[PDB]
Amino acid sequence: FEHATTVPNVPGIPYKALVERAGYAPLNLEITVVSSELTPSTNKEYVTCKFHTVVPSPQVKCCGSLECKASSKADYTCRVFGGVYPFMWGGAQCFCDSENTQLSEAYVEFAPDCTIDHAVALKVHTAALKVGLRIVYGNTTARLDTFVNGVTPGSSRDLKVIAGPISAAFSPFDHKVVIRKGLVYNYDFPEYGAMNPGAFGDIQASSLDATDIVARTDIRLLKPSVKNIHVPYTQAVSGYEMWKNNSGRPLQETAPFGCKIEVEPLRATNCAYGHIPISIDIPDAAFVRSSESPTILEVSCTVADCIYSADFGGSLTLQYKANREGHCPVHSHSTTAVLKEATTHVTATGSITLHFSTSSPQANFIVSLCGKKTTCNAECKPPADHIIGEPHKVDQEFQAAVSKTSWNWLLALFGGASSLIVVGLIVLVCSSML
Amino acid sequence: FEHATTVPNVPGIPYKALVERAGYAPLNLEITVVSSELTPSTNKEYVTCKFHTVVPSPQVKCCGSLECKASSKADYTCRVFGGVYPFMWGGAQCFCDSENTQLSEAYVEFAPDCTIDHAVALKVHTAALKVGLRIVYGNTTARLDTFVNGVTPGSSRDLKVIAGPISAAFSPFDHKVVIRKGLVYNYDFPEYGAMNPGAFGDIQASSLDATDIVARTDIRLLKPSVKNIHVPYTQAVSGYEMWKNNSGRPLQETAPFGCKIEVEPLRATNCAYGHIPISIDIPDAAFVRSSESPTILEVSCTVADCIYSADFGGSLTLQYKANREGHCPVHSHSTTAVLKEATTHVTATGSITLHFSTSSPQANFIVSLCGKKTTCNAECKPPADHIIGEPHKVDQEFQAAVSKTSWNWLLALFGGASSLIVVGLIVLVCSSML
Ligand SMILES: *[C@@H]1O[C@H](CO)[C@@H](O)[C@H](O)[C@H]1NC(C)=O
Ligand SMILES: *[C@@H]1O[C@H](CO)[C@@H](O)[C@H](O)[C@H]1NC(C)=O
Ligand SMILES: *[C@@H]1O[C@H](CO)[C@@H](O)[C@H](O)[C@H]1NC(C)=O
Ligand SMILES: *[C@@H]1O[C@H](CO)[C@@H](O)[C@H](O)[C@H]1NC(C)=O
Repeated sequence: FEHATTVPNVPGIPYKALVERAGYAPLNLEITVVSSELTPSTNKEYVTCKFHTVVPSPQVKCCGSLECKASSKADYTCRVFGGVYPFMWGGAQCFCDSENTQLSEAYVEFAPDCTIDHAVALKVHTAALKVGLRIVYGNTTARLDTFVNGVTPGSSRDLKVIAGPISAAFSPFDHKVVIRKGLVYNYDFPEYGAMNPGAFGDIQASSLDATDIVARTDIRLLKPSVKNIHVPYTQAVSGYEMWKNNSGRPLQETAPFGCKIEVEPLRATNCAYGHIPISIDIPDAAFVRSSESPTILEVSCTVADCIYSADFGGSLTLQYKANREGHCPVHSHSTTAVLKEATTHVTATGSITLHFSTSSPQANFIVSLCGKKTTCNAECKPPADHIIGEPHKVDQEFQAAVSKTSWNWLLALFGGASSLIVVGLIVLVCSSML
Repeated sequence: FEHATTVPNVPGIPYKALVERAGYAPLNLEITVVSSELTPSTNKEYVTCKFHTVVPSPQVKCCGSLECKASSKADYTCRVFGGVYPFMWGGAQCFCDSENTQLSEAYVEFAPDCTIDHAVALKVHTAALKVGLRIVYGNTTARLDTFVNGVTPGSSRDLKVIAGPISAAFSPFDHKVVIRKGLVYNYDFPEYGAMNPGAFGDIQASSLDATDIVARTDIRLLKPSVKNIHVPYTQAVSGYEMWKNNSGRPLQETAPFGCKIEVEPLRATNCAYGHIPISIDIPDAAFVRSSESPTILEVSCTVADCIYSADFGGSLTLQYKANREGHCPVHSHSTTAVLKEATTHVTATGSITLHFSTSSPQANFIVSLCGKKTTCNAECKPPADHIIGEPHKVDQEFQAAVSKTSWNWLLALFGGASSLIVVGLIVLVCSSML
């Protein structure tokens, strides 16, 4: 037998269902989303960190003018100064006091402590959720991990589970993200080659140890104003440091739908943003014949102090009478109230209490003790507590959320208005035929 | 100096331009696309090959029965055979001739030659184009590589050029591709875990050496008929070899805009499909003063035997009245005709010749001989050769594709009909005032 149903993406919060077969007994169906993960397909655009702005020794030639050729090093800024008189310790460094040439060289490199402190720029594509499911059908508890794609038959034991395509995906990661020390940022980093100075991506490379290092940080070499040797240079502030100053908050503190963000690999776990269409191929071994199932005669609901809340507020007792011994499932067919229990060992002519939760002010739903569908009615008071530490077990649907007294009052006013309108029109009609 | 232009994406057939400042004279601009490549972002979604379907030794236990536990091996299928009596060399194997048990196991595994004969199933996303550009200005020729995103400063030794966003990338690779032995295919392979027997992807892994191999080939174990110790099994045929049977043609042979597909990395080179906006910053070291540039006083043009074709057919001769020896550029200011040469040596009051190609029967265009403009008129013939081995240097527009003689006849008829209608209406006007 194949049962196709729809489960909310909330972690925990067990989902009830009834499996009714024409040739077998109804079966309790439990579906719990124990965990989920939204893993995007990512690629490494580049990696960046603080630079080193290492400066080589100046090249001095005296009565001779020399030029410097191009180099493949990042930020290869090279300047030529004439008329310099270099002077280290001991004495003047050379001769030709009026005619010299000092060559000053500058090029950036990754800082030595960039193996730890480095930001990797990733491009994020579409993400496919992988859901961890637990099914407690017919005293058989199967734990499985399956992909939400609609084509993958991934399940354990003889059970088979296909999770259909998700109702809607929101992609918490933007198309460009930045990962640093386990922190994820939705930052629009510049592309490879596109390199603003003094901001993020000022120095780039394909890998940390890659020799193809590129940068466009503004290095300006200046003429030495003191009669010594050195390379005076003005440089833009490190854009990695400026980004770390103004990084904002990581995605772990701003992800919608309560997504908990991890890296290696990048993923969003324990999200809740929609409904999974799931098809389950239940084995025939767990199914029990209707002849062996106790066919129950008559039941009735009597509710005791129901409170509509996120908690299991409300305990109703069922008055039943059954032909023989044996257990049978319980289920609430309405999508408004949920029942805590799933199987009771009913015996004969007694009463069993069950705790239930609901959201609507009025509790009209269907209890299916041994499959005996019975409509149950109750009046529930608003909860006294304001904030609760556990999530709601059912979503409002805005048709039963209107209370019975309010429903009756609205239909009373519209019925009275329509009645006076119709009697006005029929007075017009009978005056017209006169 | 920022010059904005829009060059064709076609490799070869170089693009001519004239850059003219207010006061630093005209200068040539020779923009050549020597190479291009589309390198899309891909991720390994699985790898597949033939399976070995290694069958382990049977486990025969007697005077009893045993069951086998499920394993994590790829496509594990195990069965229990009752009432066997094996005969390998030496006679019967054990006691309870009527009560025996044979345990048969079967699982698949990559073939020993899967290191080469393997198909990598990849998901492909949007691609970024990268151009090799040969830019000639003055006497300087520079070769330089630029990404096509409008943001990346592709630079020569001294040049700053930006390749703007492409008109419309066509993406020859679909969302799913398969790479085998250097041949790529646009194949809609099943996802991870979505195995089916007798089709591509029936065995899957993240790598050739990955232990987590999963497969769902239709394998079944059968009861042995002859009383020996073999394991009779029957399995569905390998969908890898079935896919190689009818893979169709690779993308190297079936690709729009006819461009060469390579692997490692997966790229599409020399794809002529559009127009690249180019904003180039010409250095001022080549912008000569207008006074030093030898200007001309009187310019006249003629043309002999214009043949419109992809080849540079047509010789156009200019009579000039220059005042100084030197050289200065030439350019055609029509999108319909393009000149062969860029700069011409000019002495004084002489005659020069140029070659050009056009796609219109009429050649009504503008030659800018060394600063100023001069119009030229012609009537070009269709070429004798039906097929030429080189692409066209210009496109076709509806205004130029109609010949001057045909333009005359068509407007002669249209204007005759229109003026005939207007003269009918004015005869109506003079009759109505009567
Ligand atoms: C299912 O579980 C209940 C509670 O443990 C047990 O008493 C009952 O016999 C079980 N039903 C079957 C059919 O095994
Ligand atoms: C950024 O740096 C400035 C100093 O320039 C400092 O005052 C400030 O706290 C830093 N952080 C933010 C978020 O502005
Ligand atoms: C370019 O070269 C020509 C001849 O090749 C020479 O006469 C001239 O000096 C050069 N002009 C410029 C502007 O570089
Ligand atoms: C497929 O393999 C069969 C052999 O069974 C062969 O006859 C046939 O030509 C192959 N190709 C196609 C397209 O069927």
